[PDB]
Amino acid sequence: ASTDYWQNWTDGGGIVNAVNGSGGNYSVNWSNTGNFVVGKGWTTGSPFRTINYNAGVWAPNGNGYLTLYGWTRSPLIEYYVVDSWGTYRPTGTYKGTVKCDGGTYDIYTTTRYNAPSIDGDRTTFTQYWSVRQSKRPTGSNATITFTCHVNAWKSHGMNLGSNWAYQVMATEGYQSSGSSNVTVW
Repeated sequence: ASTDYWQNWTDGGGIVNAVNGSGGNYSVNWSNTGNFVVGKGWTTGSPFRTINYNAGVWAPNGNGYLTLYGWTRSPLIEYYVVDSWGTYRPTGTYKGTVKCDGGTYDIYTTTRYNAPSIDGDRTTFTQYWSVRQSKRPTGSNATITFTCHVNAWKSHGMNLGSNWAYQVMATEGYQSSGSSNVTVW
């Protein structure tokens, strides 16, 4: 499918060279950054979406996530389906596991306090995570069946909000350097 949303947010730290490529392709070269999130996807997320991507380059030199990323409002929730990472595997309060698209994912919840949200300014909000137990190999055509994650999250009392915001296949980094090149459809 054609992506219609370009996400390019940085807290201003370091260098984040994000390139909005043709179609669903984007690339990012980053160095000594604060926190940033770059990715392509859809303006309005859906619990029924099947996301396809191929990360031709996944080269983080530190803390970075290759992840499906999105938000819902009412309530405010930042969610993640992490397929690969750099030096740090994100974790939180363990809820259980789910097998989706050939991989096994741990389900976690965490809370952010006085942190920047989608609306701007800062607030306290919950984060939902599905984190692969081992890094998914990159360079191949991968699929993330979001319904598989949404249903598993629901079984653990992790219900998404009623107002859907953007949904993208992103590269997120935190105080690190690296490069990525991803195509989304």
